[PDB]
Amino acid sequence: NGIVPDAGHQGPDVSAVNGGTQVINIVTPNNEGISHNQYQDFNVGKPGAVFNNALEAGQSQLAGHLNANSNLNGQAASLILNEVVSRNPSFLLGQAEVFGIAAEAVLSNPNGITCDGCGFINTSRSSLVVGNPLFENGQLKGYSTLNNTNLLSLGKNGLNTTGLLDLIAPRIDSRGKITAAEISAFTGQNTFSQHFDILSSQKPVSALDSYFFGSMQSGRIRIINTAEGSGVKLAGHHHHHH
Amino acid sequence: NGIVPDAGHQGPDVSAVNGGTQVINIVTPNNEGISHNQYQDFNVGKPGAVFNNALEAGQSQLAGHLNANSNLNGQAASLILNEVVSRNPSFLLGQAEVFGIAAEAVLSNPNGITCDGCGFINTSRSSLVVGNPLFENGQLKGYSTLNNTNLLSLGKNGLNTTGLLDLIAPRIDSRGKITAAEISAFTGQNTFSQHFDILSSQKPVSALDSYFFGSMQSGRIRIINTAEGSGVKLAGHHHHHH
Repeated sequence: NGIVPDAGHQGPDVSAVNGGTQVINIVTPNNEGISHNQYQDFNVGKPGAVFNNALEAGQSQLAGHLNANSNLNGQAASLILNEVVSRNPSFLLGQAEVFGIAAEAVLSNPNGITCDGCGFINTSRSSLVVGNPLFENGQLKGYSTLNNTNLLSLGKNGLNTTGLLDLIAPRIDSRGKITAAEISAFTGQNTFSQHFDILSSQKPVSALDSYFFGSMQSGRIRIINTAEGSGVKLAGHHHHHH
Repeated sequence: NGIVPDAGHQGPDVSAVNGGTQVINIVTPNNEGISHNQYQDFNVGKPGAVFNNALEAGQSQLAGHLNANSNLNGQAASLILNEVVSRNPSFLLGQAEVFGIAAEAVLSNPNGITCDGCGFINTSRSSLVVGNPLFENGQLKGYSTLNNTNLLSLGKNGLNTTGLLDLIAPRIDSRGKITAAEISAFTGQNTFSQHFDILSSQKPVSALDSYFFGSMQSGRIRIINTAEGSGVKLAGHHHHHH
C-alpha cells in the first residue's frame, strides 16, 4: 500500500503480489515518450516495486511472471516519470525494476526522498529529484529545487544500480554505499533542464550543506553544490552539531 | 633548505629569505612555454615558497619585495613544471605563490606528496601528481601514475587555491578542507595527456582505494578512480582496518 496513485488521468494502476512486491501498470506514454505517473504516495518496501513497461508477458526479477501492461498500445515508455503531488515524502527500502523495455526512470518528490537499500534494475538512467517537474504547454521542460530545503537521504544500506544515477536535491545526506555507472549529485536551489543541465541557481535563506559518508563505486563521480555559503562535507558516520 | 635543485641544466636557483620563505628563480621557459624545473628535493615549509615568474621587480605576497627573474629573457612561463627526480617524497606545509605573471603549476613526485595547510597563489591551475611527467622527443606528452602505489595525502589543515586544482595519484587520502575553483581527483594507475585526459589504465596488483574526510568547497568536484577492485571511501577522521 506504499504506492497510492492519484485519482486523475495520470494515476497508474497499482497492485501487490500477496501484499508484497508492488506492480505499477504505468500510464500510456505521451508523444515525448514520457509515461507521466502521478501519486498521492510513492514508497517501496523491502519486497520492491516493478514498473510494467512490457509489451509482452514475461519474467520480472522482483515479481516473477507478469502480463503485459495493457495501458501501453504498441509503444513502451522512454522515460517513466513518477511525480508525487501530495505533501508526503517517499521512502525507498527495496529495489525498483523496469520490467520489459529498458527506460529512464525519475522519482520526483519535493517533500523529501529517503533511500535505504534501494536500487534500480533495467534502468539506463535513474534520477531521484527532491523537487518538482516543470511543464510548459504540456511538455516536460525540466525540474526545480527552488525554494526547497528538504533532504535526499541515503541510508546505511546504500543504493545500487547498473545505470547512470542522478541525485538532485536542495541537500543530500548519504551514509551508505552508492553504486552506479556514473554518479551525478547536483545540490542547492536550482532549475534544471530535462537533462539536468543547471539553468539557474538561487541563494538560499540559510546554508544547504550536503554530507557524504560511506563509499562510492562508480566510473565517474560529479558533485556540484550551487548554494552560496554552503559546501560538501565528507563526514564520518555522524555529523554532530558544533 | 626544503627545496634542493638538481645540479643539471634544469635545476633552478633557490634562495631563502632569512632561512624562511624560499624563492625559486625558475629556469628559462622552453618553446612550449614550459619552465621545466628538476629537483633532488621539493618541500615547502610554513613560510611558503615563491616561483619567480616576473619580468619586473615587484611585491610578492609571501616574500615581500623581489627582483625580476633574470633566467627569463622577455618571456614568462605558461606552465611551471616542478619534477622531483630523486626518491624523496614532498611535503607541502605552506603556500606556494607564482610571483609575476599568472601561470599553471605542476608538482610531480612519484614517491608521494603530502599537503597539510598548503595552497597555491596566482596559479590558474595547480596540479599535484604522484607520478612522472612523460617526455617524447623533448616535448611534454603527459603524465604517468603506472606501476605506482604511493599516496597523495592531504592533511587536516587542508589545501586552498582560487584556481583549478588537479589531484592525480595512485591513491588519495584527504583529511581536511579542499578549496579550489574546481577539484578534479583522478586516481588509479593511469597515463594522462598534458591536460589530464586519461589515456590508459592499468589493473593494480592490489586495491587502490582513495579516502576523503573533511570538506570540499568548490564550483565543481569530479572524482574518477580507474582501479579495478577499488573505490572512493568517504571516511570519518580515521579509517581503521576491518
